[PDB]
Amino acid sequence: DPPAPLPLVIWHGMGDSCCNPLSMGAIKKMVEKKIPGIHVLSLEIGKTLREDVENSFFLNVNSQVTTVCQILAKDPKLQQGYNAMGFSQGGQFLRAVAQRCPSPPMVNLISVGGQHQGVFGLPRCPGESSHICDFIRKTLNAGAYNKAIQERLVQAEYWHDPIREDIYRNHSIFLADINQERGVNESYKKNLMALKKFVMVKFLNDTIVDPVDSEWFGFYRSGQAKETIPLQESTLYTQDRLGLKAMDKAGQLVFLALEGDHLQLSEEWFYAHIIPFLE
Ligand SMILES: *[C@H]1O[C@H](CO)[C@@H](O[C@@H]2O[C@H](CO)[C@@H](O)[C@H](O)[C@H]2NC(C)=O)[C@H](O)[C@H]1NC(C)=O
Ligand SMILES: *[C@H]1O[C@H](CO)[C@@H](O)[C@H](O)[C@H]1NC(C)=O
Ligand SMILES: *[C@H]1O[C@H](CO)[C@@H](O)[C@H](O)[C@H]1NC(C)=O
Repeated sequence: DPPAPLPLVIWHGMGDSCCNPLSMGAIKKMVEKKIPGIHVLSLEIGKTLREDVENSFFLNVNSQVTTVCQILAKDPKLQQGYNAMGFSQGGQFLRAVAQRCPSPPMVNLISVGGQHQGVFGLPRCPGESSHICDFIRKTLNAGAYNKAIQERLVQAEYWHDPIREDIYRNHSIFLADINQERGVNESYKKNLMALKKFVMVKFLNDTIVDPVDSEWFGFYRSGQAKETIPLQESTLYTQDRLGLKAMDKAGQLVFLALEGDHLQLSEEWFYAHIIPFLE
């Protein structure tokens, strides 16, 4: 029957598209090889690869989501449930879909290098040993939350300032929302717990995502930008505002980690660790 082959929904990262033979096109190919007959839907946000790639930089994420929710709803092969896999920012995005639109029901969710607590630093510009790097990021929180900037810059929508965190909570239009920052969204929690498995992949030697901990839902300790604490030690988990504590107890959260920089993995590893979560 069609059950066994649960469809897979893919969402590419920043700067990439749905159908590039080298990256997303190659993933879709591998999956199909090991799981004969599987329906794979690789999201394309926009009518052209042209606007797909740019919308990943310049299109309101809250809009991208409702739009994706609409696509999934008109695909008949997904009404009995589907699995989902997001690369880089696509991780948080698919997570947003899970909390915002429970129908069709997402089943397992694989986050490949996603930033679930956002970011606070620029790619390969560690603020520990550079006045410039540290300067810049700290001199952006001053604007990243302007309504005009938030509604036009995708990256700004998941920029998370640990220092002046009060402004991040009250002004971020995406991350703050799906992370229950303003107030606990009851459906959000119920919808996230409805997932069966939430796999979080983390690239140990990552130099693009600052902090790397964000890949496992961790982040810098409040008030500063030097040290970081894990998910288990954050209030989001302490008060279980999202249901991650209940999921963790029930074995719904899986944490994988490997060596390499951002989105750097081999076929071997993929076939070994990810394939099992799709079939
Ligand atoms: C590549 O980098 C990663 C992370 O930067 C290394 O993994 C661990 O990183 C932590 C923190 O830097 C160290 O305390 C551990 O000792 C590292 N693991 C081990 C076993 O050494 C990883 O080791 C680095 N290896 C490569 C590919 O250069
Ligand atoms: C954000 O909104 C809250 C609402 O309770 C308000 O108390 C707080 O002062 C605001 N934070 C800032 C500094 O924007
Ligand atoms: C989730 O929380 C409740 C539903 O139980 C509702 O007040 C809130 O608007 C929901 N969030 C959204 C916008 O889906």
